[PDB]
Amino acid sequence: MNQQKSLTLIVALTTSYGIGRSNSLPWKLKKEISYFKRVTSFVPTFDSFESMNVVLMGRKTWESIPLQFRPLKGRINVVITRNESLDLGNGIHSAKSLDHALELLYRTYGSESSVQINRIFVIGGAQLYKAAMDHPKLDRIMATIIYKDIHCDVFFPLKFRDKEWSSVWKKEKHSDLESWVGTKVPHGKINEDGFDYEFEMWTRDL
Ligand SMILES: NC(=O)c1ccc[n+]([C@@H]2O[C@H](COP(=O)([O-])OP(=O)(O)OC[C@H]3O[C@@H](n4cnc5c(N)ncnc54)[C@H](OP(=O)(O)O)[C@@H]3O)[C@@H](O)[C@H]2O)c1
Ligand SMILES: Nc1nc(=O)c2nc(CNc3ccc(C(=O)N[C@@H](CCC(=O)O)C(=O)O)cc3)cnc2[nH]1
Repeated sequence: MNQQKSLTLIVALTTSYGIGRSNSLPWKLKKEISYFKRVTSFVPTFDSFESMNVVLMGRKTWESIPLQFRPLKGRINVVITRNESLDLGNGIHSAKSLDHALELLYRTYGSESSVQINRIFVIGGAQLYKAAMDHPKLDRIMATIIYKDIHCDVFFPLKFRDKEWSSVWKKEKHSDLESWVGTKVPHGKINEDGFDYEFEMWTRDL
């Protein structure tokens, strides 16, 4: 009703959990951002017909997206904003919280809609990530680990890859990362512009 479906978080972070610098992400990875795009927009061939995915983001991340690239295409965009100062858009929603956002979609994309909702992704930032991390429906984290201690001023709020969260969060086999993303993806380290990174999938039991 409020939330029927599971939520998925997607992030690119350093080994120190740094995610941004100056209202921007501190690196330029074309193949990396390409991955974000195919994950956040992939719906099965048959479900391909009606279905669109949803990306939920906090106000600042909204602003941090290149003007040329937003709203993020082929996805339903929703910005979480308490203030709701300006909630502009030609078909893009606003919502007071994560729960409010879930209910607006269920309401907007019910049976009286052509286009049905497939998967829901939280794309950040840190404040929205903190809220998702405490949501009873978030069970999966699509993370990109960047093996470089790049200077950041914003951090991922929970050390899910640390020993203290190891009985809760588990890293999945690559084979099931590829099955969930539905495309094959590069295994192990990837080098692009001097940075080494890797794709991972973590899951927790609800
Ligand atoms: N590396 C990555 O994968 C990645 C992914 C996303 C973001 N980032 C980076 O992280 C930074 C953006 O992060 P951020 O923490 O500063 O901001 P954020 O979460 O993007 O936006 C903060 C705004 O979002 C709203 N908000 C967030 N959670 C909310 C909740 N539970 N209830 C109500 N409103 C909520 C509030 O909006 P109002 O002020 O409108 O009320 C708050 O001011 C940028 O540097 C961005 O590049 C990196
Ligand atoms: N894995 C991952 N990498 C990221 O860079 C990332 N970034 C955010 C937040 N910031 C951003 C910034 C820009 C665009 C963006 O323009 N994406 C375009 C592709 C743009 C391009 O081809 O250069 C899109 O269409 O998704 C998305 C999210 C959230 N989760 C992430 N997750």
